[PDB]
Amino acid sequence: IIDGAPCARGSHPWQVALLSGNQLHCGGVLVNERWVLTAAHCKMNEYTVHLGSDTLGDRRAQRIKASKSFRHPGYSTQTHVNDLMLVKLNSQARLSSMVKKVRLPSRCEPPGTTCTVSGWGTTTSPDVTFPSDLMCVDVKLISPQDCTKVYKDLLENSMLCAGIPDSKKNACNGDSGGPLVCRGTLQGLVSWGTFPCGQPNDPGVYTQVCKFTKWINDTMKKHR
Ligand SMILES: COc1ccc(Cl)cc1C[C@@H]1CN/C(=N\N(C)C)CN(CC(=O)Nc2cccc(C(=O)O)c2)C1=O
Ligand SMILES: [Cl-]
Repeated sequence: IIDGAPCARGSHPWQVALLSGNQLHCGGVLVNERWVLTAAHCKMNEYTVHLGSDTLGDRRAQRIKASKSFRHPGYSTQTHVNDLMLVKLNSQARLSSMVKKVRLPSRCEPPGTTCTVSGWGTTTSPDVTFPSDLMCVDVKLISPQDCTKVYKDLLENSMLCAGIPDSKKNACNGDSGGPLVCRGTLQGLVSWGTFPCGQPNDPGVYTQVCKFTKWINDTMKKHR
């Protein structure tokens, strides 16, 4: 997260990180006691999942292994269309004050909407700086018509764009797969943008979650 600030404590209880060892690989969100949603480009053979603390490495955090994960079948490695994946926890998260399910959307929030994206990703770019503390930053949804001016053929109608005009405020390496939430609901998963991070007027791009709820529900149901 570039040009952001520490998340207020205990207010991102649905945020997780996917770790490789004790090293951050991706962000993600808790859908339920069994499942984490995150980006497809985070796929690994095995994951260690951190839940229930704004601070990485916290004594109080839960660490659960996840040995199985399920990418959206329409995911493209070449173009990153359909960049989402469900991650099955090897055991059920203990829900608590610091561990809640995210509110999945029932609606696509429109352009102009104010959102918060959260993550333990680099706070600088290209020179990297990693925070223990979960960082948050507010951006507005940006219309396909506006975002296509910048990115053209790269965009799908299931990708959602967000930023602030003339603003470095954005996500970055480590934030991948993590929550963009707007008006209480999960509206995006951090997918891609430009390098280095935080170039003014290059919006961050997100998997638009409101277009994949059927898949998310069917897949959890199918893999009960
Ligand atoms: C330049 O990066 C941007 C730009 C805009 C957004 Cl919204 C988000 C990012 C973060 C990227 C997103 N996408 C990426 N690949 N795409 C093309 C599928 C790369 N990525 C994964 C990544 O770099 N993870 C990572 C994890 C841990 C350590 C490091 C490291 O560089 O040290 C990197 C993103 O997170
Ligand atoms: Cl898969």
